[PDB]
Amino acid sequence: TCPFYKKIPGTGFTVDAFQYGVVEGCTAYFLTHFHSDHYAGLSKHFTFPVYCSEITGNLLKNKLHVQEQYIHPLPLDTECIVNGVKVVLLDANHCPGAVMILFYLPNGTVILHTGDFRADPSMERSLLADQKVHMLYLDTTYCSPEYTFPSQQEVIRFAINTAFEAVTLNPHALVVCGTYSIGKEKVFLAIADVLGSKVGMSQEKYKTLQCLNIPEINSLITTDMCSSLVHLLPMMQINFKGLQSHLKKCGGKYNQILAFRPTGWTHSNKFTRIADVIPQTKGNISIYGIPYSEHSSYLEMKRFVQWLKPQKIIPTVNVGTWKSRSTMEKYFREWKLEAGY
Ligand code: NI
Repeated sequence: TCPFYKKIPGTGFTVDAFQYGVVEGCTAYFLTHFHSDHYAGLSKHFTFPVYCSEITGNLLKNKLHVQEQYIHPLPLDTECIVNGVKVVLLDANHCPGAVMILFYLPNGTVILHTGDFRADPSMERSLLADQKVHMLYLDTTYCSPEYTFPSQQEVIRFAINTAFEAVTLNPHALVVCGTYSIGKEKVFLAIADVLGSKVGMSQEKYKTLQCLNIPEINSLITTDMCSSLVHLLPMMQINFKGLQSHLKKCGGKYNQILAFRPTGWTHSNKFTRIADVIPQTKGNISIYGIPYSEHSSYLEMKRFVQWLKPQKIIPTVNVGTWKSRSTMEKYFREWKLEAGY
């Protein structure tokens, strides 16, 4: 049964709730972004409206094969009427096509649902700057002060450096980047840019990338592995036995891999900086973990919430245990007492 934190009061609307069957009263099923936890359930056999971004809609039509009529894409940053409820979609700074949704209820309540987001100061000069938000449905993935991690630009720096170093030192080395969903495309696009290359990938990943409205994408990516020296592989496969396997396939064309595992937080964020990173090493394969996050750090989240001064906060992540719920409420209370709202 659909949880209350996936329903919007005073509407027939639900958010990311595609895995329960029909939800009684639901005129509309919103989908914030194309990640399997949020979309779990959709297929070609949906015949209710889905409202989402254009990019999420391309993925619905081409990867899940939903029929064009039931995908209502909406532009971003545009006031839109949806069953005589005003809504706006705003960029979530998550993966491609990820949005937050502003709901303007008839009764005068305003609700923001963040979907998955990496909070940023550029959001403080968006359409949110214009009016009061009473209820916040909040991505609480890293709501604890241990969760720090670097900026995405800092990390793309490290990467462009490691890669360009090694390739210039050994011109027969391959760069590999791990992936398992959309997100984090900047890692591989940035490295390939510095190496004078396209990125090579499976047919299925090529298909996924061609749905994202990336400008100039035909010049950036290829399914011809042979012709490329930045390759993408499944994240499952980014290990020694699996990278050995792959290093064979390339047919004596490279004598060293240098891999990157963009990950979220790990416990080695607590004791090691990004400039002082190392990889595991079993022979000529060298696997880097680099903490490129598409969720808010604790500080980033804190700042956004203290700016917004919502009257009420509804967590959407880590809500499955009483201990996590309780810990989260305590931080929300501190933030409110500090900030005077
Ligand atoms: Ni996500």
